[PDB]
Amino acid sequence: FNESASIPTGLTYDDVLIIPQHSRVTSRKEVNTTTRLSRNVKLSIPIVASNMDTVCEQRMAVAMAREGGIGILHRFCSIEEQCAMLREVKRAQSFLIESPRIILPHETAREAWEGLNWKGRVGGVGCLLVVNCKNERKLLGIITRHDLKLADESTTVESLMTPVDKMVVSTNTSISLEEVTHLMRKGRTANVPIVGQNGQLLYLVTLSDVVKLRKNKQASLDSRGRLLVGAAVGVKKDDMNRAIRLVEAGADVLVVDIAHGHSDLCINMVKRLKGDPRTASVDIIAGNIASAEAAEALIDAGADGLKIGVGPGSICITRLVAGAGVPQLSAVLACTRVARRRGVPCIADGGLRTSGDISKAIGAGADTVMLGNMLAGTDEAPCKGPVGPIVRQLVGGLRSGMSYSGAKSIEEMQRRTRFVRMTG
Amino acid sequence: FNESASIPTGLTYDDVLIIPQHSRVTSRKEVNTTTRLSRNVKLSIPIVASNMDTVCEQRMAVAMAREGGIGILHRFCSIEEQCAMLREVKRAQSFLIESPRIILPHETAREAWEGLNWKGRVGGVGCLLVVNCKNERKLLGIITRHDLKLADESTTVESLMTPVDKMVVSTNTSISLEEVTHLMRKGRTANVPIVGQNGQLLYLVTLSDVVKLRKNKQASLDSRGRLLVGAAVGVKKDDMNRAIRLVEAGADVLVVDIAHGHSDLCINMVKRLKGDPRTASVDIIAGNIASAEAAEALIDAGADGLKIGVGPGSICITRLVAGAGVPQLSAVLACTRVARRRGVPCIADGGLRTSGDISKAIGAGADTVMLGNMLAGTDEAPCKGPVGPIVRQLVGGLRSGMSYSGAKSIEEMQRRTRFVRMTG
Amino acid sequence: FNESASIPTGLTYDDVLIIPQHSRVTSRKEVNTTTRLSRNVKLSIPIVASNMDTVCEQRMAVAMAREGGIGILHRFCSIEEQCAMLREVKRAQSFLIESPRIILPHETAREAWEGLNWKGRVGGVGCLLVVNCKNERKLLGIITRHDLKLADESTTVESLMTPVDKMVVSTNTSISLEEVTHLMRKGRTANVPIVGQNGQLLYLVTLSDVVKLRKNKQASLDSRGRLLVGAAVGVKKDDMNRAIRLVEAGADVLVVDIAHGHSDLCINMVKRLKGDPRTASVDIIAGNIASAEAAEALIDAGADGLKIGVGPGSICITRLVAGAGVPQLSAVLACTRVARRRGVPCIADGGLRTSGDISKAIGAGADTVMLGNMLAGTDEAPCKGPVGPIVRQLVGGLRSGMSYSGAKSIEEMQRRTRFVRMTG
Amino acid sequence: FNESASIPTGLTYDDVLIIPQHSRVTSRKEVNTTTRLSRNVKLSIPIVASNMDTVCEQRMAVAMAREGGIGILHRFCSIEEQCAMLREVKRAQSFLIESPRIILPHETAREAWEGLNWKGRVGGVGCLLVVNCKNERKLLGIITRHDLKLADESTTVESLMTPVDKMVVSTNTSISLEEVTHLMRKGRTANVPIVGQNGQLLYLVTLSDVVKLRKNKQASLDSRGRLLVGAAVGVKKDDMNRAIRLVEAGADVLVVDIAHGHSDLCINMVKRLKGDPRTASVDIIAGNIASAEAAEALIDAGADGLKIGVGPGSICITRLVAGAGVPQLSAVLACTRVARRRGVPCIADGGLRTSGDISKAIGAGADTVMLGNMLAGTDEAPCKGPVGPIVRQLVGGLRSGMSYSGAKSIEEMQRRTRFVRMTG
Repeated sequence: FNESASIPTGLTYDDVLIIPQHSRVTSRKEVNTTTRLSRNVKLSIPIVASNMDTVCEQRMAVAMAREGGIGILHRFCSIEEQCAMLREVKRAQSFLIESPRIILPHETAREAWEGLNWKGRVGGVGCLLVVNCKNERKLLGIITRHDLKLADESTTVESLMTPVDKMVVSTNTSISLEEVTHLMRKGRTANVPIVGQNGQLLYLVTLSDVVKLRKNKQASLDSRGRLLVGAAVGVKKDDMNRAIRLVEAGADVLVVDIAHGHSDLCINMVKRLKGDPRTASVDIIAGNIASAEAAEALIDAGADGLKIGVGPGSICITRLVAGAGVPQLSAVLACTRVARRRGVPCIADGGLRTSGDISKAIGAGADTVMLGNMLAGTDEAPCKGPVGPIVRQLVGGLRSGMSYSGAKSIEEMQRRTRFVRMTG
Repeated sequence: FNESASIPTGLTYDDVLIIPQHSRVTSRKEVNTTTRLSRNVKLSIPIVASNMDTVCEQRMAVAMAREGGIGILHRFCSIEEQCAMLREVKRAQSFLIESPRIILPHETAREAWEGLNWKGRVGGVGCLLVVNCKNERKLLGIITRHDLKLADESTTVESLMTPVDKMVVSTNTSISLEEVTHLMRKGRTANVPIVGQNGQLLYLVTLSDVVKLRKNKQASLDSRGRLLVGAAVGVKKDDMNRAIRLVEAGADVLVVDIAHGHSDLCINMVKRLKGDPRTASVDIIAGNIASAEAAEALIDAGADGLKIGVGPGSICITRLVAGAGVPQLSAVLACTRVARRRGVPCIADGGLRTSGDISKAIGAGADTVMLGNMLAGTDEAPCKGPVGPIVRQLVGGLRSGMSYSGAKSIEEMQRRTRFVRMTG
Repeated sequence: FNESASIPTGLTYDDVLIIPQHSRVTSRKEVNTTTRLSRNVKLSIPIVASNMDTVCEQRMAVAMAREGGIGILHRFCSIEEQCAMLREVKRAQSFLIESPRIILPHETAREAWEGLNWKGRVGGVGCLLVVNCKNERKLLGIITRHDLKLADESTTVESLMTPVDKMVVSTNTSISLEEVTHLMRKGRTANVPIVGQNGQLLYLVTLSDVVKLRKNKQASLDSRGRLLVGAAVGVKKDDMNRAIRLVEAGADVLVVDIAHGHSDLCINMVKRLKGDPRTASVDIIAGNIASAEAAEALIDAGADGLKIGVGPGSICITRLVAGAGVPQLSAVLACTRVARRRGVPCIADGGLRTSGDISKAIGAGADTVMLGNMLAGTDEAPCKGPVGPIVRQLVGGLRSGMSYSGAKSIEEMQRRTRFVRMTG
Repeated sequence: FNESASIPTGLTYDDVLIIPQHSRVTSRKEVNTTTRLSRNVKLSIPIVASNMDTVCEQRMAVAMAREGGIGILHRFCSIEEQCAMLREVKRAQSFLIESPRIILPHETAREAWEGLNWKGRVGGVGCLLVVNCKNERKLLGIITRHDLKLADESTTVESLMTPVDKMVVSTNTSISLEEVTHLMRKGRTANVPIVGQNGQLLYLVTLSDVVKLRKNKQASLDSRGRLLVGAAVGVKKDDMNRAIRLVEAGADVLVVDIAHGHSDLCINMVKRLKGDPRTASVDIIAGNIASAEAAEALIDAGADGLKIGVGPGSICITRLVAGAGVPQLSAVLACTRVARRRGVPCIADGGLRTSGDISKAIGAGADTVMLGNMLAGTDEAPCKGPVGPIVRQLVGGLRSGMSYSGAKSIEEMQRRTRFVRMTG
């Protein structure tokens, strides 16, 4: 029986509890949860919506970013479809709206309503800019839902619009948030177009965006004020074309995601994505892995972040079909030991059932957790309600776990936490 | 065994089916469902929300009226509370808003937000009129949520408001719906105050109301454009004071509602309510009753409508505690026979589980049905969702039942329907 | 199929509802529920606890009487046992206590406690009278629990008792309730012994009894102030001896109770009980029966009350084993028609599941209902709680049913009620 | 309560049993079940598969016909789709195959396999005829699956086919079943093409069809040897175009099927279908109806068969939503009384749960039953197994019911059956 006695033992979240430490924390608000998703992407909260076709599409990715997390768009769809979700997420908010929706003065109120309910943004857009033609885009005026509420379906846009000479316009393509705020206050307006030397429409700044930029300072934003979003790719020859079109559609990170990340296909994919200027301009996250040697390999291939989890859940296809997997706490412990020394953030992916588990994942070295089941069947997933409050409570649980380790930040949580193992 | 053989048999909804008749109906939209609630109150759809503390308070009464039905506010609360719900329902929409919410120019943006979220209307109000003082109410300007979105909590209302000289005002206290519509179109504004000879604020007309008055032509409205609502009273000495305060708060009908309406207390209450000018200005509905002689008595007492149903449900307190009741179809058949001859509408109250039952209730002579259980636990009741779509489907079922009797109107449904009795 | 078509149909309680009548009742308290149990026994409420070994022994019989009803002691026990329960019920309260518990001055505090917890009364007795000897019973003093609370188990009763010269005594063997009340008020005492010309103890009047006689004016009392109780006998040769010992133990009525009362054994038993002076001094109730001819026979045999019900419940031994029975409403209708004309009260026995059923039983002509299941498993039955509140709610239901028939009394309920028959 | 007492009572199948009659039947096989579907369509067994999108498409319609019944193709699909199912059913078997599948000699074995698995027939076709070109169709040879079993995907059809000079051919376009049988026996062949004066392919006769025509003499066949099938239409303007395309695709009857057949829309549709030569060449069946007057109306409109059943099932949309319907036994009794006198067959549609119910339907006057639920979830419906054995047992039950009425035929079953009504 010696061969059996020498098999090591792996621990999942349910095997351990965080041991209560000395805590100097004197206020719940002193606990900071900002963290890294990959070498070059910070997040206010360490929550990632899983790239599952039951969890993360446009609406989920928008909500996560607004909470200060991020979502990874899944790849079980056509390249065109996956880029379309991406474009919509990027369209959700901005500072300078590139290519704002326009309409022509001799179109009807019916066509205006259709323009305002554009499918390029969930919920449509708040106004249409009336310009002379699609070629030149000389700004003549503006039309909102308010301008249509008493019109007959056939009335001209020109009859109804606010003319440009009664609008507040700017030619400052570098206008600051304080500047356009002042413009909106002085002019009592809610839309400021940016036009060029000859009155041609270049951008739109909306009061709706200015308000978001002043309030939810937690949102995950790219440099243009748009919501952060990531997207997954496979490793097949065609996934490279998918990656390129995703980066061009606006992806902020790429996630190489196959069930068995400690494979030559996965490493070579990482090398490929990093070695092409069309894709090396965003961080490359790779997985899934469960061992230190795997973590070594992917890091050495160039990965900017690792996704941890092979057969993490107690009943999952990987365990029942192939018989493979690693209990997730051991896997997070083994992988982050290697990755910490290399400065590579780790996503703990799978097997998390409660906010208490998130605290253990971080305590065991992860920088973010990825959530599938806990977020499926929320409103924004493709019954549980809206995902925002679930996420906020999860972060609340984590903060509470952090205080039990006496940690005021994610690094401290990783350095300070001590586990104790249960049985029955 | 002869004494048992001579007991008559009563039928409930589940004993019968509507027999399919010859139908000339060539379109679902040819079926008209307008009906009478009482001698002087018409309704577009024959649905009444029951005066139960689990069903009908402000939100339910508002929704029913908007669907074209009505709700009866229950009396299991203080007179002040019941009038407060009434006032709020009346505040939900109007044509001329009497006593519109005001604010003073040296108040703060924080006080403006509080004014805009007034508890006198569910959802607050859409604007505040800035006037010189509460005494004189000289109109200086207007302030909306839009005007506050970039203000600091301590900024003056005067700094933020649209001044009156930039507003559209009217002195026409008799302005028509077409008139103020034109004012709103020409001026691109969404609020038109009505002021007096010296600029004192008298009324407010809002674009929000004008739009409702043009669209949902089905709503149950009093002469001022407000939503129709009724309220219940008991028969005790104090219920007369309740009735008077309810009429003065705006009730459109009073419902005398006790479990045993064929009683001297109930008749005398009806005589009392009709014999006092403070209450005889609205229709008096009375119940509950289940026999022809009872219907006779209440009509003779002066009732403008009868509410039918004593022990209507298969398992209800009345049957289990007292052992009394009448199967509801027989009760509707007996009572409406008497009432039809007298021109007195009948509410079939209780025992309705499906839209099919509503069709039988009407088929058996009722002019309206009252719904408790089917409407409890909707959003607007104090999980099923919003009540609007449930009501719309119920009316859909009724229209379908009407077509099976080949009826294009409620009268025809009552005159044409024939029943067949089931068993096992 | 003609032979089947001619079988008559019988109705149980669940086939009918009381039809709501015109009610002049202007207050719940105007409804009087007093009724007759037998020709010579009135009751404040028409509730009888069934003579079942799971329902009615001493504690149940006491509670029913205190509520204003009565219990029938069951006969499934030895004559000695059944008389013992009877004696205890009679011992529960009185005006003049015959043979009050005594003790001798040289007995110990331990023996006093044992005397005070006499098993002849549930709860023991409130005091012991200290007399000179069992033969003469010359009153020397009184001892209560209060007098023992600081005594050692071996202290003499004489050391602890209140001596007679400090007591309030009376020689008035005909003392009235107002008289002894005055004695108790002037003397601040709670026990007044009645002694004879030579100081020999004859009776005891206790403040506890005086208080009951002033408060619960609803209790069912015999002429001596004791609780009313009845007892059941069979029809075998030995049941005559049981009847005689029961009457002598204090029974106020005898109930001849066999499953098939329309039998020669039952009639002859009634003739026997009525024809013997040892038993003809209390009313003779007989049953069980379900037909008019049976009611005729027993009345003609001399019965002072009939107990109605043969196979009354839907699942009972009589129906499943023998296949016999009558639906209980028909049985009550048939039997009381005969009995009303003869002035013989009827107990509706069995098949009652709710207070609504009690109202139907009375409505169908019964003068009392007998309850088994509804009272079993109450505290006073040999989990539901105490029987008092269950009984009070049952009477409440009946009063409510009475108001639906517009009846202010039991006779009116019987004369006025009208039924309607249900189906599905 | 008089108005309730006068409502008539309707019976469903579960209210009655067939009364056993004197039976002279001396063998199960003496019971003949042939019947009429409509004035001009006979069936060997009275079973019709309901025109429900869960029951009857191509496979169901084929199986029913082979059992000797018929299926009605449902209309919840596009005209093109409904005709496509029709064409396939007609393609299932034939005597002379019109337009048999061909192939050209220089096509490949791969293209032959694709031809043999044509989607125009469930299961494909048994051979391809090799002809010179699509224009002329000069027969050069024949190719079957057997001819391909050792070929490489690129081998020429010409290399593999049996050449025409080794085939058995006929020029007899009127060849009888005995004639072509003899040809197949003498020539040991399984396919006999019919060619014209110049060797052009006109028809194909297959051994597979000859065998079916000799064995299952019960099948429902049109004059060409194809399986009988019917199709449903609505009453909207476009259903006339659907009817015309269905007749042209080969429909043997049309079924006008709306929930409320006693309507002007339905009558006018019947008049329309009968008054157009494009549709008056097949029988017009109409429904659904439940009254004698309705039966009168449709017959008078010209209907060749009535479909009986409005709200036939205990829990169906019609009863729960509209509250309408007729217990199905009464409805069959009322309608067939009228229709018998006019020679118009009746389909009892709905509410049948067991083969015993089928016997009652026939006993009550129906000529056929329509089955939905009992046939859904069989293999041939779009788990219960194959529909053939279920149908055969149903017919077995009916034959047994027929023997209990002592009937040797459907007419006798209708004339002889007597019902008895149950209760609990």
